[PDB]
Amino acid sequence: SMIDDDGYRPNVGIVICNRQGQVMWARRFGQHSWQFPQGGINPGESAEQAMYRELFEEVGLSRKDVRILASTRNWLRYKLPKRLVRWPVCIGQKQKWFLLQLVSGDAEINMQTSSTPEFDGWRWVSYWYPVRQVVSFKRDVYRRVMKEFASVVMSLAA
Ligand SMILES: O=c1ccn([C@@H]2O[C@H](COP(=O)(O)OP(=O)(O)OP(=O)(O)O)[C@@H](O)[C@H]2O)c(=O)[nH]1
Ligand SMILES: O=c1ccn([C@@H]2O[C@H](COP(=O)(O)OP(=O)(O)OP(=O)(O)O)[C@@H](O)[C@H]2O)c(=O)[nH]1
Repeated sequence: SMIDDDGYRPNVGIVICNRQGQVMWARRFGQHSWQFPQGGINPGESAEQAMYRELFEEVGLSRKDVRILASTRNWLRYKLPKRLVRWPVCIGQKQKWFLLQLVSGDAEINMQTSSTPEFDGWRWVSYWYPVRQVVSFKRDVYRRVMKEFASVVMSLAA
């Protein structure tokens, strides 16, 4: 996307859950690190629109395959490690996060459709597992996101 005047790129992140207290966890393409889906917001896109485009392009899913259960209100920001900034200069991302319930079958997910996929593939993990597993500079964002979505996902699991 296009960087704001503080140097942050607008982005959306997706927490997809099932009814078993689990969330969809995906391996970064060609790496050993894992994360939730996230993608940039293009000019002329709302955050919800950008979320559905990421959902289709990197997870293979339709609006019809999910239901939106929650979203974060205002931006959550993280800064890139200084060594990973590339010289507007982008120093990090500002993110809007969505909680989706998967209602179609697991087999509807297709993460291989892009010529350079965001992900190799995915698995179900326990709800809080992402917070300690994501790369360290995203941990503060992930903690706040999972703390905000926790009550909804746990209700589904009861
Ligand atoms: O299916 C898997 C499981 C784990 N991994 C990779 O293995 C790494 C370690 O995997 P884990 O952190 O899940 O388990 P652990 O037994 O090593 O540690 P504890 O939490 O139980 O103390 C993870 O951080 C991930 O990079 C995979 O790539 N795929
Ligand atoms: O687990 C991780 C995640 C990210 N990184 C490193 O941090 C950099 C920024 O990682 P980001 O997740 O902020 O963005 P991205 O480059 O993967 O792509 P977009 O969401 O912007 O479309 C990545 O390019 C990678 O080098 C890691 O080393 N490990």
